[PDB]
Amino acid sequence: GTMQPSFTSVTGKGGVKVIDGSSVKFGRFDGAEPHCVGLTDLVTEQDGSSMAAGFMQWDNAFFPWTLNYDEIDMVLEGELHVRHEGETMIAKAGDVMFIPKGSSIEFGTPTSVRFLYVAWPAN
Amino acid sequence: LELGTMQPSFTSVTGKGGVKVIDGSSVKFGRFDGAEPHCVGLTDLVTEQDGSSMAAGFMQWDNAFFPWTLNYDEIDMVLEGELHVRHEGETMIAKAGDVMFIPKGSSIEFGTPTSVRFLYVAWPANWQ
Repeated sequence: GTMQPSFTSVTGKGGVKVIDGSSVKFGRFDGAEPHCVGLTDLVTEQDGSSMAAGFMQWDNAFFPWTLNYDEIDMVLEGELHVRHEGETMIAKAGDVMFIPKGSSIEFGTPTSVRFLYVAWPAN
Repeated sequence: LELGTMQPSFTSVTGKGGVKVIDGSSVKFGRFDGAEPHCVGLTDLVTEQDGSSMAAGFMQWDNAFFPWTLNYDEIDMVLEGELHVRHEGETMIAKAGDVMFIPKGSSIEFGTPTSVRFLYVAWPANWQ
């Protein structure tokens, strides 16, 4: 159906932002079409952050991507499979993954996944 | 153990191309010296030595508040319990599943009234 990215948040007087993770609604990530892959950007350069952060969430899909920036991923639910130079790396719920700038990869999950990504630069 | 040995440790796998995966269940915490006299757990997992522009790791502790000044931007992902950050007098609470952004330069109080386990991701990676 309709997938508009949204989230509720609180920002303190000095700029500390807290995002309510339960409130996150996913937009479709166009770069993964024909698959329906969820992505919502939560922290951006508009917050004064050097790093971009957001959530991704999808079921049963793999898609190619080239990262022009470093990325750290934190798996909240399910499992994230990442394919790079032939090898598949798997991060299950509670695991942390680092993907280096310039990596041409396959992002995917054969089951389902929810994760936080943190990228540098924000641009 | 809070009055015992706290050696930071973690298991990981790294692919031929530099993609690294850390087994979160294997993380054992060191004491964060910057939180003393409180016993606060911290283990760095991703560092400039991995070729990373960002530093990342886990922190975990029970019932304790301590002061800290950040010379880096920090994104925090609360995995268990609750994180309370006080900045400019105001307390911000991030529960399990929530994300927090703390701007570079901020002098804060880090704490939890109960317990907390969370991931931090910091830029620059070489802030210390």
